[PDB]
Formats: sequence, C-alpha cells, structure tokens
Amino acid sequence: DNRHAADYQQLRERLIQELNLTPQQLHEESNLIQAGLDSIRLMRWLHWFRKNGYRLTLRELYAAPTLAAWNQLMLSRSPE
Repeated sequence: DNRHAADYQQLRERLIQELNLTPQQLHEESNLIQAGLDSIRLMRWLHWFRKNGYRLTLRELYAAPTLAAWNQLMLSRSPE
C-alpha cells in the first residue's frame, strides 16, 4: 500500500510506545506536542527522518507535529 510512507509505520508504532499512549488515544492528526512530545523529541525524530533519507527540515515537522501530516510529508516530497 504505502511506499516510503511504509517507514511511517515504524514511527507510528514508536510514538505510541514512547508517549505511553495507545493507538486509540494517539490518533494520527492529534498534535504530538499536545500529547507530551516535546521539541527535543521532535528534532530527534528529524535525526531519524534525515538519516532515513528524508529531506525534511525541523520547521516543517514542528509546524504540524502530527503523524497524519508527517505521513504526507514523508511521501509527498520523496521520489515515488
């Protein structure tokens, strides 16, 4: 189904597990900062993304810290 966006699945799992949240509590459009994910974690996640070959910058993820938008940001700016 998803392509580069399949990498997002590992993120989706990790966030749920890091925030001590559940898939029905941490929904993907839910703001991660508002869910307990600080800006350190946020940037740390970019250390994941850029290292996975994602040409994302901090501001873009920072403006909309949500799995939903990030999913879009993963796929819609990568070669697919």
